[PDB]
Amino acid sequence: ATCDLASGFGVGSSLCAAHCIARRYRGGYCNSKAVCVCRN
Repeated sequence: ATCDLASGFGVGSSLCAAHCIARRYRGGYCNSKAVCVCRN
Protein backbone atom coordinates (compact mmCIF):
# COMPACT_ATOMS: atom_id res chain seq x y z
CA ALA A 1 0.00 0.00 0.00
CA THR A 2 1.05 3.60 -0.63
CA CYS A 3 4.72 3.74 -1.67
CA ASP A 4 5.79 0.70 0.34
CA LEU A 5 8.04 -1.63 -1.62
CA ALA A 6 10.11 -3.44 1.01
CA SER A 7 12.37 -5.95 -0.76
CA GLY A 8 10.92 -5.31 -4.19
CA PHE A 9 8.14 -6.33 -6.57
CA GLY A 10 7.35 -3.30 -8.68
CA VAL A 11 5.61 -0.01 -8.00
CA GLY A 12 3.23 0.79 -5.14
CA SER A 13 -0.14 2.52 -5.34
CA SER A 14 1.37 5.87 -6.44
CA LEU A 15 -1.89 7.47 -5.28
CA CYS A 16 0.08 9.74 -2.96
CA ALA A 17 2.22 11.13 -5.79
CA ALA A 18 -0.75 11.53 -8.14
CA HIS A 19 -2.76 13.17 -5.35
CA CYS A 20 -0.03 15.79 -4.99
CA ILE A 21 0.02 16.39 -8.74
CA ALA A 22 -3.76 16.80 -8.78
CA ARG A 23 -3.43 19.74 -6.40
CA ARG A 24 -0.40 21.89 -7.23
CA TYR A 25 2.72 19.81 -6.59
CA ARG A 26 4.80 18.86 -9.63
CA GLY A 27 5.00 15.36 -8.25
CA GLY A 28 6.52 13.37 -5.43
CA TYR A 29 9.17 10.70 -5.04
CA CYS A 30 8.32 7.77 -2.82
CA ASN A 31 11.08 7.63 -0.21
CA SER A 32 11.76 4.30 1.52
CA LYS A 33 9.48 5.18 4.42
CA ALA A 34 6.26 5.33 2.41
CA VAL A 35 6.30 9.08 3.01
CA CYS A 36 6.22 9.89 -0.72
CA VAL A 37 7.78 13.31 -0.16
CA CYS A 38 5.99 15.45 -2.74
CA ARG A 39 7.40 18.64 -4.23
CA ASN A 40 5.85 21.70 -5.87
